[PDB]
Amino acid sequence: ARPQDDLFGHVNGRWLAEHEIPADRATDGAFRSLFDRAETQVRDLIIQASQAGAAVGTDAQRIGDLYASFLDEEAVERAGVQPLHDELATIDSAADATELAAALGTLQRAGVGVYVDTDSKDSTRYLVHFTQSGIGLPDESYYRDEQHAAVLAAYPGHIARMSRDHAKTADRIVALETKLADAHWDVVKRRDADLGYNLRTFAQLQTEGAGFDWVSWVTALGSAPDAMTELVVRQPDYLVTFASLWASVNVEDWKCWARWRLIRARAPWLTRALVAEDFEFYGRTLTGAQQLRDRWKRGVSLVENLMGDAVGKLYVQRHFPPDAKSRIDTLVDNLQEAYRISISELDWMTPQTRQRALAKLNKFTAKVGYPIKWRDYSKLAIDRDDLYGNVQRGYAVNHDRELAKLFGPVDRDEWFMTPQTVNAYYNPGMNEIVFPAAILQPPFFDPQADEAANYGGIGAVIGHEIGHGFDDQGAKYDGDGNLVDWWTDDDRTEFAARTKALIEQYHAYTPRDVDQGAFTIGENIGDLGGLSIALLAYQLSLNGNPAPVIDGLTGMQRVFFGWAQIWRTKSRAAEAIRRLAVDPHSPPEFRCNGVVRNVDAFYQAFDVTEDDALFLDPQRRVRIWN
Repeated sequence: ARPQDDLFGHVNGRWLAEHEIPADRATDGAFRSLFDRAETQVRDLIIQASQAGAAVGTDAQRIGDLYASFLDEEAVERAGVQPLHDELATIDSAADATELAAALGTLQRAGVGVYVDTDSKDSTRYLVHFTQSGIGLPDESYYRDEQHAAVLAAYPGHIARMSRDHAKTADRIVALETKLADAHWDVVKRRDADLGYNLRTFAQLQTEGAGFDWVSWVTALGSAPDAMTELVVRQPDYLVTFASLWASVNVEDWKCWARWRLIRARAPWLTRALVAEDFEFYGRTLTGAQQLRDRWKRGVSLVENLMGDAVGKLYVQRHFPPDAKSRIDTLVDNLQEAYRISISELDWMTPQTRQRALAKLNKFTAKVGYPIKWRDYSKLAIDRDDLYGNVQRGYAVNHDRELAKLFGPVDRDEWFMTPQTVNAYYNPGMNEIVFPAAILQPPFFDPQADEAANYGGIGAVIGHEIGHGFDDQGAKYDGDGNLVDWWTDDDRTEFAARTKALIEQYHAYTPRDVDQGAFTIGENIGDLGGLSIALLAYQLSLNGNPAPVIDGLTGMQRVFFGWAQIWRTKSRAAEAIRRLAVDPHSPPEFRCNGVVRNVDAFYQAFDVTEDDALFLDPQRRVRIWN
């Protein structure tokens, strides 16, 4: 109706007046439309790779003609057991624990965690992360959820296939996964990954698991044994077991599972007789997804783990002109700065908090803008027609790519987490932030349209990563990663005394027509927290100049328009409105005009009157950052 009242009723429902919704998924919108053009065009690149007549001359062209593997599946059927039987013969030759652990470590290189992260007090401990997980099923819980076992009505039928060896597989194959479905910790603990921190030496990891070689395995995993001596063990309650399984679970008890796991490690694109057999376990019986994936889903569904930072270099070259880099170089130099200067005209902070809130912003960073460094992939060699051992080696250094990044630093522009995702997170330990360019793609960011709308809608969602990067919880962390509220509670209480309305407001609103974790307002502090700076660093980007006053609509009025169109998201929200309390987060549908109320930069911008609906009276507004 009226933009200041509902921009997303003024603009955004018309997509929802017309748009489909997927029968297989039943959700589509902001992120998923960026998964769409992420997925819809990466196919076009390999099509362009295959369209080109690449005969010889580069080591990167049979990579881009690897897709001929998936074409003639009658061809790929003819190999079948023989490449596998080599992979069996690795295992069949592997007699002892050391022979197997060193055997499978190369298979593990061939690609059936880590982040380059120091302690944030030590600037140096860039190591790997080791927890417990081995369940073929979605989580360990399906063992102990004894009532959640009608789901197992035909599970051991569609997996025990590989006269009686299938039966003795069926004796074997149900027997251990229950024991793999035991030692592993609750999911939502991992969705706020908390107790992983045990900064171990690998001298500890050899001491950790009794009965398994944790090192010559790792040399078969291909890391630095001498030159990288430490890790982060997280949850070794299985890892100690696993080695004791490696002690006690015998090789024949391992083997036909390990072969079942090995074929699972190369499941989909192989001899066609057995590819639906795991799908009809997984697709039709574990998920009931009977849509046999069309090929353009399939061939795209593998390349990224095979090659992470490979397409994205020429992807932006084959999609985006050079116009978009100066947009970063002119914008975000101001945003990371002027967020400091937004602290200034806050006229009630504490000086020991204000100057502290200033001083934390000559030091702050951004993994945004053309990556300075890129991982080489042409010199990584992949056949046009071979696929199986072709991508073993293709995966083999995919382990050891990150090995080098144990030695290499965060150079601030290469995207450790992949460019082609739809992700965003601040590091409460390291105080880095991460923005893969799906959020920086259009329609979020047009690289050639007007600036302030392309500035507007994005910058508070950036600033909400800052604003939730600087929540009370973001404040409860330190710049060196220590857990401490520098933001002393006496303002937070007064700011809770200002934001008492924010505790209460969504309770006066209804998720569904009528005929519990709203105690947290977590998604909404930082968007007002981010819009605080969306309309300030612009002026630092102006250096006091006037924003582009075009069509009777200035940059600030256009910064409204940056947000006013860019939330068209459709679904059926019975489960969703029912799903809300698994974590106390908030949705976007209440968010999409919630920040009209307490802000004042919009009212002075748009001249809001003293009685309106999305007007809020100033004694219940909150001049946090305005």
